[PDB]
Amino acid sequence: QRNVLELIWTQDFSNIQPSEFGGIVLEAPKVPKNIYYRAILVGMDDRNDRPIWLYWLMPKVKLDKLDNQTLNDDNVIEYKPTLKAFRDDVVGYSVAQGFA
Amino acid sequence: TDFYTIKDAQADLAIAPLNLTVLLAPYSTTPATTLESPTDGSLAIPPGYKSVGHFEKQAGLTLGNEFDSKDIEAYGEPEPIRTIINKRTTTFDFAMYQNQRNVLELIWTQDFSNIQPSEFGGIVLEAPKVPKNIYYRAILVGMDDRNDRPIWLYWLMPKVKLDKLDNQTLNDDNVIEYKPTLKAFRDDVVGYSVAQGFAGPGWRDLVATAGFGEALTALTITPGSPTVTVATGASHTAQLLVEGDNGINYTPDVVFTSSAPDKASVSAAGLVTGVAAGSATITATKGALTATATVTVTA
Amino acid sequence: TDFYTIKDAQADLAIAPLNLTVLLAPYSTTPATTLESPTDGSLAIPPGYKSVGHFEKQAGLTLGNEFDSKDIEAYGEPEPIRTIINKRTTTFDFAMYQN
Amino acid sequence: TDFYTIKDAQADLAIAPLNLTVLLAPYSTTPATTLESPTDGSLAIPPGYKSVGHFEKQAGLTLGNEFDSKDIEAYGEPEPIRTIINKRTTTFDFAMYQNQRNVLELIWTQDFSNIQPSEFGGIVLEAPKVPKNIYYRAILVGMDDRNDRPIWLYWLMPKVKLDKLDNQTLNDDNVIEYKPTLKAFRDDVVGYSVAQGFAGPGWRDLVATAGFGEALTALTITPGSPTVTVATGASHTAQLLVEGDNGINYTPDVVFTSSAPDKASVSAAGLVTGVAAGSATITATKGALTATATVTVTA
Amino acid sequence: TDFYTIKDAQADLAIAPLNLTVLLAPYSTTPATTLESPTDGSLAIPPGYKSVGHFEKQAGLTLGNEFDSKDIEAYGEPEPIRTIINKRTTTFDFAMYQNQRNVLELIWTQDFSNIQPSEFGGIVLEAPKVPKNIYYRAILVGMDDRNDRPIWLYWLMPKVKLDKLDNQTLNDDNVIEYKPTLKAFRDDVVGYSVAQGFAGPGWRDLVATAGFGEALTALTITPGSPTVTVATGASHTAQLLVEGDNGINYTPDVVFTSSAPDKASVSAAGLVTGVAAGSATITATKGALTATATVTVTA
Repeated sequence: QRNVLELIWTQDFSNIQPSEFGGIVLEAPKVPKNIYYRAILVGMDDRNDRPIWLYWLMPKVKLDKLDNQTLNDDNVIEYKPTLKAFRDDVVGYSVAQGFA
Repeated sequence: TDFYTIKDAQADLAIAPLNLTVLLAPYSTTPATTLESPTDGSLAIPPGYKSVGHFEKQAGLTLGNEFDSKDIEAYGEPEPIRTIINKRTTTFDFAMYQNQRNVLELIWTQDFSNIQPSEFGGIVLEAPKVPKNIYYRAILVGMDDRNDRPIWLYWLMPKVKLDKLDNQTLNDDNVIEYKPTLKAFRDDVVGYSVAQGFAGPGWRDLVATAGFGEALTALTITPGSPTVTVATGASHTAQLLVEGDNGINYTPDVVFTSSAPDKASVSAAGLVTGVAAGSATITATKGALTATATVTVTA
Repeated sequence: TDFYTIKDAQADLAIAPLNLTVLLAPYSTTPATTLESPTDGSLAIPPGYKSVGHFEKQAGLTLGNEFDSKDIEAYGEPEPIRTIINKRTTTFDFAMYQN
Repeated sequence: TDFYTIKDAQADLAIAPLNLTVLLAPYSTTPATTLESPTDGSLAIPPGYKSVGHFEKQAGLTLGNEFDSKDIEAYGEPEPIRTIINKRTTTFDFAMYQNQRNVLELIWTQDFSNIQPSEFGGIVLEAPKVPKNIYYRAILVGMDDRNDRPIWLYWLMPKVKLDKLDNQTLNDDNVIEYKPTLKAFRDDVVGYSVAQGFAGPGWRDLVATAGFGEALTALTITPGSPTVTVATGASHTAQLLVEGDNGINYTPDVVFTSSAPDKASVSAAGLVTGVAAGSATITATKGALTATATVTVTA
Repeated sequence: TDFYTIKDAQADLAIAPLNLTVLLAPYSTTPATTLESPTDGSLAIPPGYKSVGHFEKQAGLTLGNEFDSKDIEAYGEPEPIRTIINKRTTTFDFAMYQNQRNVLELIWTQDFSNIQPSEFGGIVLEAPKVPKNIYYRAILVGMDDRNDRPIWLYWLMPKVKLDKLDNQTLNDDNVIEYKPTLKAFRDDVVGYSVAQGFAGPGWRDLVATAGFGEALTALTITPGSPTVTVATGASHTAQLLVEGDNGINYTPDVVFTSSAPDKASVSAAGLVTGVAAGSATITATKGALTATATVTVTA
């Protein structure tokens, strides 16, 4: 999907218009773009129908590195990014852990 | 909101490159801007691109992305405030099986167009005295065929060069394979080093879910009052186009029907042929959406 | 043409080794190209081949053929694009009685 | 609706291969698309397919199907989000009795067409230095004759190769048996590896019950109203053809009767002969269904 | 309290699937939530579910359940502190006999609805190039007829896929048998993979003993005091419906009797008819329990 591909390519693809039959082409930028995102990593543990939601809030995340992709005729294509957290001045922290 | 709704995961967006192929072209060949045929959205390879044939299955094709990064840290901060990606190197490697001329030229960094076979067909390929820096244009196109609606996902690299070559071992039970690594450079004419693209009826189905453009909600049709002729001639047939609100032609996806086949007989592709004078209704439906057109037929 | 004619079965082509013998020769013996006497077509064993005598009936003589092969698999092909058969190993065993 | 009606079991759809036949052809033979003769629906084997003869009874013929697949597993999902099946490997094994050229060629992976018998008929077959990859075309046709109506059920494998060979045990009270396993591969020209087919008058009876096509409801005479001549010639006789609504020719199944045999005498096969000038009604009746056709006989 | 009372065994709760049938539907069919008809409690199969016919008696139908779980082990604790069970894989296998369309489609993993019989009825089922992931809806329903009061015991699997195929041996004294294994997957819409259900008059007798709901203690006639008319019309007859404290409709089980048949004649099903004006007492008695209701018949 578009947000995954935007993260992978460090490019904004909001202006990408599909062709007459749906095809799209996502060129990589001439210079990689330093784009920051906000990340919510939320996990659910279902115990006795009383779930526990444990989450990590990272207000500022950037693509630090991207793992090599191997194309195998028996596996789907996976994109494996590593995202580094930075301290956000507005919220005052880089990573927070919470429960609900 | 429940966890499944928040996740909103789609399995259809997972694309498996069931059949992949690599096409190389000389640097003089005009680069491929897209692999989608303008007339019908089929797979269209530009002339000059030639496939490298079969390659190893277990090795697969590996795409490597390498980031050079620099940490910017401030005097009043303990952690680095920013990071800068100075460059992003793209490479891809695979193990070709066939011993054809373009494969051998890539392996030996030599142009073997002037190599003339001997009287009995034997050829001799000499490695150049100094290795030659040759650039090619690469197309890595893979097909995932699902429900007879294939998705063609491809990588276009307008400028690739042989970076390294893996050691080859001869075994009396294995064919000889050549395993090159090709590094992608930025082409000035096209302005990019690597591009990724999607095409096919499956991708036409999945664009809205993927989030490119806008979701298909209105099924508009070509001008709905076409005049057709019963007698054979220029105006004995008329072609109809079915478009969505997002500027995507859905004619192959929709189903063409005629309420009055006597007046205008409609084909699957969307061609109405005048058979008897009067008026006919042509309906193209897709899921809940539909489009209608009133065709006039004249003797 | 009916099913019987299509099958064209011929029981006379089924051969039962009612009697059997194994003849062993030293490696210096000239190998037997054929067991057919050129003079009259009768059974002719070359000199140097000596029978091992009786062997067990219930055990019989068992022949076994094994293949070792490697399949060259290419991307996108469910079936191998080439099969390299290195050899076909043949063995046979029996239970000799005589000392 | 009771349990018996819900089950709706039909023992007539259970088919027992009372007789079986294995026909092998060289890879250069044109593959068999179908075993049904276009002229009359009888069993027709294409030229080049030669039967292997008798095979062992107790072992029978064993068919084996294996699926290889990889499951893509996503986080939090107990079941795979996508199963990628690569191929369906099909094999069949049987124990041949006859020491024929084709059987010996199959078991020794060698062409013995150049082998010449000696002055007294003796032959010597040598195993090749390296076993050869020889492909064949296989037909596995079985007959189940019920009430003088046969059902031929067959498997067509356009490309079969010797996979493994079972041990041969020589016993002073048994014949030589060759037990090969044959693996089926995909033939690109015909586009399949295995095809299962049915044919025969019994299958013609059982098609609608089996659920292919549509149930027979009425019989229509395609010639309609033919004209014959009392004088001998091309127009002396006419051949009738009857077809159901489902598109099946029921000429062998129907019974041809003539109301006026003096004018147009009808035969069992459906030939009307111009005995005398006039008009005759041929009434072909199959079960409850029937069809009437008028035949005009002129001098 | 002795050992026999403590055991409290009830052989009547042992149900034997004396007959059994497997019904398969395409994945587009609406899944069966239950097999009990709301109108009268009889066996009701939703449309689209087609039975596969006979299958081998000796093989039977085998149901297999497997658990995958991970144990979290803490220092000093011999037993896991938490067992995480990922899923419960359910499979079922059986050896079907009939050579019908849905059976063949299941075994070959291909839709054969487009297959047209030839001129003489012959069909050829070409195997797909790549096996397809085709899901079905399965109902495994068996009947135990016990003193003309049957118990229907069924398994509902809204999503079943072919998992493996057993070897297929052809013997000149046996019919063709297809032995597939079908694995059940969770269906999101219905929210389950396997559901076991019971129904029938015998199960209605056995519910309270089995321990679902509450034991029946008294019978209550819901219509209470109805009014019918001597004249023919809508009010000529009335239908009575008796329930219990547990909420079970015992109308088929009870016996309808009228103290005054001259006024309101009662039938076995529970229909009172206005024969003559007056009052009649309908006394429905089941075992020891009984319920009396007055019916007023007006002119």
